Amino acid sequence: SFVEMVDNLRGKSGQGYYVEMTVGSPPQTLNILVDTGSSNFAVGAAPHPFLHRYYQRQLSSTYRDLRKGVYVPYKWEGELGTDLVSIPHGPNVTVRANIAAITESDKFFINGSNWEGILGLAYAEIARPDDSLEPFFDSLVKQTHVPNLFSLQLCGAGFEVLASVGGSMIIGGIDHSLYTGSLWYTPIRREWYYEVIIVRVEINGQDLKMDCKEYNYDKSIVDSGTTNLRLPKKVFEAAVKSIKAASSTEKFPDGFWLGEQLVCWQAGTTPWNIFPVISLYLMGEVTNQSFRITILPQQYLRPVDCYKFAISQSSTGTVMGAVIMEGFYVVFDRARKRIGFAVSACDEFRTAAVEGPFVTEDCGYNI
Ligand SMILES: COc1ccc([C@]2(c3cccc(-c4cccnc4)c3)N=C(N)N(C)C2=O)cc1C
Repeated sequence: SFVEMVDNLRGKSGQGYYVEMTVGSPPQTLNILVDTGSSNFAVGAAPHPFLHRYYQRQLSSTYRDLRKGVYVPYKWEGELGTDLVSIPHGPNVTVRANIAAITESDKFFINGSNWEGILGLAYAEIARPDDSLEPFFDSLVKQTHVPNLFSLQLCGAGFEVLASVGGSMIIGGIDHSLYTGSLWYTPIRREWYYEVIIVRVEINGQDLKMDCKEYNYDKSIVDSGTTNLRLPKKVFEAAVKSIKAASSTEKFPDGFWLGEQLVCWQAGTTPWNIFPVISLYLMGEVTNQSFRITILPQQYLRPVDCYKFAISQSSTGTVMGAVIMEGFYVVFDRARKRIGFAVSACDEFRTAAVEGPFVTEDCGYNI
């Protein structure tokens, strides 16, 4: 049942959400980043200064060598093999999955994140070294009776060390206790990343009035493995302009808007009401319909009372990252090629919202 998967996610603000997994026999316990923005099960498999433990293939009786390497510059590299994998607070199953045993890496692992690997939940098209390497979830679905869908409730922190965050990854279904109101769905435009289409953007109800192709230039994706809302240059600039104006009563250093520095108010004085809400309208399942997800400053200002601006520029399209997902229960409905959003169960004047339908075309940035 899904209840045993509730709160199966932990993390530190800004360092991703991880789920406990085991690999090999006997089970080796590891914390693994839940990442909808990639498609490899890649796990630290050799000593590293940021790793307090790692996957030891030699300790595993069930390890099988694929005698093939993988090199991922962007870096990390490893050796492909398969082994038995389980998620202790997930489905009660064990699957033989591809594992990229990371033997060397540079600026991949995060100091103090408390995770030792990544669970790439996106599609084979973007698996490394190529689409022949079946992703974990594909293996899980093919080998078990787990429904071809998962959902994420990322809860963030809320009110010396980075704030601890929590959440739930529900594998194989939708846990109604994790959300309120209606689930609205936007199509997965193509199965590689979880690519979606944004058709309109508003800041405090004010339309940015851009050609919608701009919102999806050159793609828009939903990525738990990204902290911020990342926006294409033109959209980021229009958004920041609008947010600045909305919060004009209080002026901040441009270093804050650039996501560099933190703004501080002493405990409990943060003027949330000065910052605007942001509404992303996503293409509906029905051609000329859309719906909006509305996020509060409590989502896009992330605690480090000090905060960093969690909206940042992208040259690879829109990325609806953790701070966006944190307002919502997000359903990755792979079976029906669609992604659902609803208000998550996790101030007194505003609330994150999911609302539709709203009236409209050709917003996709073809490829
Ligand atoms: C197959 O190779 C992969 C796999 C995953 C990733 C990353 C990744 C890698 C390491 C750490 C994080 C990370 C850091 C902080 C917060 N939250 C995720 C993300 N996951 C995504 N979504 N992103 C955009 C990435 O950079 C990168 C590469 C190159």
